[PDB]
Amino acid sequence: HFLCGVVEGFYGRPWVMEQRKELFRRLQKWELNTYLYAPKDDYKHRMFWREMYSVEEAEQLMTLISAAREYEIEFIYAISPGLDITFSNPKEVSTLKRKLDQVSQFGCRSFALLFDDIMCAADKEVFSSFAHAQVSITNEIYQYLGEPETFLFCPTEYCGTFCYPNVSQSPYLRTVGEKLLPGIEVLWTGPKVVSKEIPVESIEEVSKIIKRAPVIWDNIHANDYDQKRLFLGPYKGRSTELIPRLKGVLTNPNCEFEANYVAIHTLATWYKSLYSPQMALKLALTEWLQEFGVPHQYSSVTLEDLQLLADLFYLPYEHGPKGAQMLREFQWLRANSEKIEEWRSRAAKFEEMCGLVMGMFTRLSNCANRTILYDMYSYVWDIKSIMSMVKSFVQWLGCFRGGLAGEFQRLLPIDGANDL
Amino acid sequence: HFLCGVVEGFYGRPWVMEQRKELFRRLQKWELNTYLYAPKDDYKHRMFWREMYSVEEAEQLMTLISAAREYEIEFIYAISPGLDITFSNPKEVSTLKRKLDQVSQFGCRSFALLFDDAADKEVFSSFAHAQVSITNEIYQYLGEPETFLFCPTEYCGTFCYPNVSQSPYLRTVGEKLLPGIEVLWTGPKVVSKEIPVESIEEVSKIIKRAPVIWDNIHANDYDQKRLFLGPYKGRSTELIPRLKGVLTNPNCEFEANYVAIHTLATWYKSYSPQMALKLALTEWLQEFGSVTLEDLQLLADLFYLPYEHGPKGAQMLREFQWLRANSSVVKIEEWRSRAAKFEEMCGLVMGMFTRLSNCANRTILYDMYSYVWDIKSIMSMVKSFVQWLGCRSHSSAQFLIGDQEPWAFRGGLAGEFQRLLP
Repeated sequence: HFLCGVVEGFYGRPWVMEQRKELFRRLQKWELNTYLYAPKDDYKHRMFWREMYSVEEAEQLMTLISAAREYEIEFIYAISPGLDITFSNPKEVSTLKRKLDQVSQFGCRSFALLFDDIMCAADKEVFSSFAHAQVSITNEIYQYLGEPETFLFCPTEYCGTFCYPNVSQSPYLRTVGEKLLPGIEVLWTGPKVVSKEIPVESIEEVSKIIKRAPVIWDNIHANDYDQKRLFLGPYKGRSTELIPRLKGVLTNPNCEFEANYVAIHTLATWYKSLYSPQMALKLALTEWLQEFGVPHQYSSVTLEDLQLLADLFYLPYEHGPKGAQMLREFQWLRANSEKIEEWRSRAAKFEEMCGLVMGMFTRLSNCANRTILYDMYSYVWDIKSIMSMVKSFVQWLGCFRGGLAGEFQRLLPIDGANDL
Repeated sequence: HFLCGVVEGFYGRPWVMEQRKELFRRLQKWELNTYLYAPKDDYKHRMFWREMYSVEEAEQLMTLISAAREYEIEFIYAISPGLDITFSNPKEVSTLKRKLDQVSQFGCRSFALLFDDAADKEVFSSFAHAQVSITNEIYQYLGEPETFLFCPTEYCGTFCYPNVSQSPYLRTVGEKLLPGIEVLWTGPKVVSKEIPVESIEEVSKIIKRAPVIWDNIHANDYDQKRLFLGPYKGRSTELIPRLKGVLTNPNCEFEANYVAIHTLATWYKSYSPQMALKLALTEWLQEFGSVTLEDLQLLADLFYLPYEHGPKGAQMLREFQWLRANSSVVKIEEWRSRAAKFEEMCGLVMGMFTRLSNCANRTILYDMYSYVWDIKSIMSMVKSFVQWLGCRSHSSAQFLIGDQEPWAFRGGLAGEFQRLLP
C-alpha cells in the first residue's frame, strides 16, 4: 500500500490537536491516506523522548488517534531517540519499548524511528558501526511490537548530499540495506534536504544500496529554515514516474497550518494523475478562494489576489511569474534611472503592480477566516511594506531592518549571491 | 490615578484570553494597574467596528473583563471607527453608541476612541472638529466615565502638521476636547528612541493636558525578524510627574514581554536601564525549566531595542567588522588570536540555543523559537566565514563550494527587493 500524505516533521511550534483533526479532514477530502507525527520540538517526541505521557496528554493523543481512524487516515507515531540514546544499555531499549507501548494502547498501530541528527564509548564496544547500532535497535523494536503493518526508519544519511562518500558506495547505507529487516521502510528526502528535483535515476541509485523502494520525506514546502520565507506554490520537480518506484511520499510543509492548502492540495492532485504544476495550482487556488469569506454584517479577496500572493511566496528555488516580473521590471527601472517616455510609462505600470500587492493585503485583512489571516499575516505585511517602499523609491527616481541578524547577513559576501 | 500597564495594540494575531488573564496576573504581581484592549486585527475592534459581538464572543469578553477585576486591572475597551465612519450622520453615531453600550453591559467602564488611521465637509470645518464632536458626544453619552481616552491622528511629533506647536489639528483638539477625556501620544516618533521632557511640555501645552504615553518602544509587528528584550529606556523618570500614564505596546509574542513589562514596572518609581534588566533577567530565569543567567544576558543583547543592540551583541559585530576589514593580512597574530576568540563567542550563541530548546517551559520556547533559530544559524554562517578567511593561507577554495540548500540564501523575494534598495 502506497503511503501519501503529510508528515508534521518541522522545527518550532508544533500544530495543535484541532489543526491536526482539520488536517485529517482535508487528507480524507482529497483522498490522501497518511499522517506521520514527528514534530521536532514537541518535547516528548525528541528532546524528552523517554518521558511517558501524562493522564491529560494520554487523553489528547487517544482522541487524536481516534479522529485519524474516523477520517480513515493511517496514524504513524514517530520518535527520535538519536540525540542521547545509549544503544547498548538495556534500560534505554526498555524505555523505548515502554513508551511505544503506551502510544500503542492509545489506538496507534504504525510507528517510525528517526535518526536525523549526529557514538558513545560504551556502544563502540558492542556495535561495529553507527549503522549497526541503529539497525539493531530498530529491528528489535520492530519485532517486539509484533512486526506492525507500517514501521518506518529514517536514516542518518537520508539524502544524496548526506551520503559519505556518496550514495552508491556508502558504508552506512550498505549496512542498512543489508541488515534492516525487509518489512521496515526507509525514508529519503531526495538528492538534497530540500530537493529541487527528485530524478528517477537517483531513486534507482538509492534503491540498490538500501535494497527497497524508499518513502519520500519531502521538504519542498518546508519553511522552518528561514523566518521570511513561505511556500504557496505547486508541488513540483517530482515526475509521476516516481510513483511505481516509491513506497510513498509524505510532505513536511510550512509551519503555519493554514498556509499548506496549496502544498497538500497539489500533492493530492499529483498522486491521482500526467501532471501540470500550473494546472494543479489553479485548481488548488480556485478551491482555496472559497475559504476567504467576508464577515457576516448586521449593521473581497479575489482569485487574482491569491495568484499574486502565491507568486510572491512560491517555491524554494523559484518565484511565481508575477513575482519574477515585478522584480525584473524594478531592476530595469533602477538600471535606467524617447527612452524617457519608455521609463515613465513602465514606471507607471510598475506602481500599479505595487498597488495590487497593497490591495491584496487589504482585502486579505478583511476576510472572515481570521485563522488563515493570522497564519500568513507577518509574511503578507512584510511584502506589502517593502513594495510600498519600492514604489516610493521608483517615484523618487522620477521626482537596523532585520535586527542584528540582518546586519550580520549584509556583511557576508554571499548575501544576494542567488538573486536574479 | 496614573495609568501604567499594557496596551495590546499591535497588528497581526491577537492574544488569546488565557494569555490575557496571565498578563493581568503579572500586571498585579508588579504593581501595574491598566490594560487597554486595542488589537488592530480583532475584526470587531476596527475593520468591522459597527458589528456587535456574537453570543460566544460576548461570553468571552465578559469572562475576560471579569478576570481584570479579580486581578484589579483597569480594563479599557478601545474602538477605531476612523477608516469608514461618516461623522456627520446620526445613524453612524448611534451605531457606535450601541456598540459601546454592549461592551458596557459586559462589565466594562473605561473606553477609548482611536483615530490613528465625504459629506462631513458640510457640517465640520476640519477633521479635528469631526472627531472631537463625536468623541465628546460619545463621552457624555456614557455618563462621563472615569477613564476615556482619545488617540489623535497626529499622535507623535513627526506626524504633526507642520509641527507640534503650530498644528491646527492638535490645537483644535486641545481647545475642544472635554477636560475629562485623555489624549494618547507616542512621543516624537511612532517608535521613539527617547521621549524628552521638553517635548512632553511642548505637546502638553497645545493639547492643554498631560498626555498618556502609548509607547511603541518594544513593538515588533513592523519587522518580521525583530524582537525586543532590552530594558525600558529613553524616558526619564522626570516624565512621571508630567504624564497621565504610560501604556507600553510590546512584542506580538506574548511570552517575550517579560522584560518589557517588568522593566516598565521597575521604572514606575517616580532608574538604571542596566540594573532594571538584571532584575528582570534574574526573575525571568526562574520561569524556565538548562538555561543559565548568562544565556538570557546574551539573548537579550542580541534582541535588545529598536535603536540599539546589547553590549554582547554590539561587541560581536564590531569585532567581526574588524576581522572582515583586515582579513587581507591572511603583525598577523593579532588577526588570528581575535578570530579564535570570536569563534568562541559564536559558540555561546549556539550553546544558548541548545539549552533553550531543551528547557521545560515549552510556551516561552515556542514564542521565541523562530527568533532564536534565526540568530543561531546566521552566526553559524558568520563563524564559518571567519574560519574560511583564516584558512586561506593554505586553500584557494571558495566560501560556498558547489550547490546549496535554500537557507544559504536568505529572505525570499522580499529579501531580493530589499537588496535592490540603497
